[PDB]
Amino acid sequence: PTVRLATRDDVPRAVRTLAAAFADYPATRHTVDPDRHIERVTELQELFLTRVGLDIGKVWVADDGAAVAVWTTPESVEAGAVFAEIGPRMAELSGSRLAAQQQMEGLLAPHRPKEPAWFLATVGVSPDHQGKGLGSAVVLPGVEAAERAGVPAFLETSAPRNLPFYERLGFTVTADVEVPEGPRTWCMTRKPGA
Ligand SMILES: CC(=O)SCCNC(=O)CCNC(=O)[C@H](O)C(C)(C)COP(=O)(O)OP(=O)(O)OC[C@H]1O[C@@H](n2cnc3c(N)ncnc32)[C@H](O)[C@@H]1OP(=O)(O)O
Repeated sequence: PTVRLATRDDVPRAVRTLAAAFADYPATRHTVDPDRHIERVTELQELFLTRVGLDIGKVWVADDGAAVAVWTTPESVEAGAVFAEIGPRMAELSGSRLAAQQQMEGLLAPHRPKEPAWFLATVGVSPDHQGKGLGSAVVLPGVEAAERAGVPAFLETSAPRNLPFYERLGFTVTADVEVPEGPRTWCMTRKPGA
């Protein structure tokens, strides 16, 4: 279980891991077109991993990409300009589920920290390596970094099996959001010193 920051050479295994990990995720199933679903989800994960994670955020990997963690920090300053580049393509990839994605964003936006914070954008572990402690190991550096910076760490999850996993890392449910014809979503925050 060797954890370190990611390089461009790691992207291929990382994207395979994220695509496989999010294959049956409730939020992805609600917000991404079912037509060529895995292909669409794979491009979204690649687009976020490279253009957001590696370019302006922070990305960690365990066992050369068997697990991945992507964060946006208070240091992620051209998030906005990056969003004008990749934004329209992400809407195309959402396809028929763009209205559902936009509805869900409106429900979660009020519960997001308006103050500077580290956001866990996405985390995935290869299905065959799940339950072996890799997820905890990849997310821990970002959690320690947020605490060192004196800012909260924040995330959103639509899978209730993840609540214990994040609770062990010091996170607490700050919002329990009901999505119409969609998945129940929990917003979680970890203030420095949890
Ligand atoms: C997008 C966001 O910010 S959150 C969405 C994160 N990713 C996903 O939900 C997609 C699929 N899930 C995964 O890739 C992984 O299972 C992770 C990253 C959530 C957890 O990583 P793991 O290596 O499995 O975790 P680790 O071994 O460190 O800890 C195990 C705990 O993870 C939780 N867990 C997460 N996903 C699962 C799952 N599919 N089935 C069972 N338990 C799971 C459980 O609470 C488990 O402990 P438990 O059996 O005692 O309840």
